[PDB]
Amino acid sequence: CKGADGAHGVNGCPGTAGAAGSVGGPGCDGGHGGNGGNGNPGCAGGVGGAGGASGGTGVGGRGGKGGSGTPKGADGAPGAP
Repeated sequence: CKGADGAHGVNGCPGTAGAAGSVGGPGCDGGHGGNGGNGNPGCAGGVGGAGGASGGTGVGGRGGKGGSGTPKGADGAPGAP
């Protein structure tokens, strides 16, 4: 079982940030961060959301992928395993 993944960011000018993944409830893995939005031409990409922490399973969430753009968004950092 796993916490909810974060919503992706919106494509736009700029692409917006992906949301952080939710913490894993007791006995659950961390949720994955949302991918960042992609920037329209000339616009920055959104950062990926961070991953959520594990609820004692040793499995944290993945970070989201950054959005493409000028400049691109960074990936989110993973959650605590």
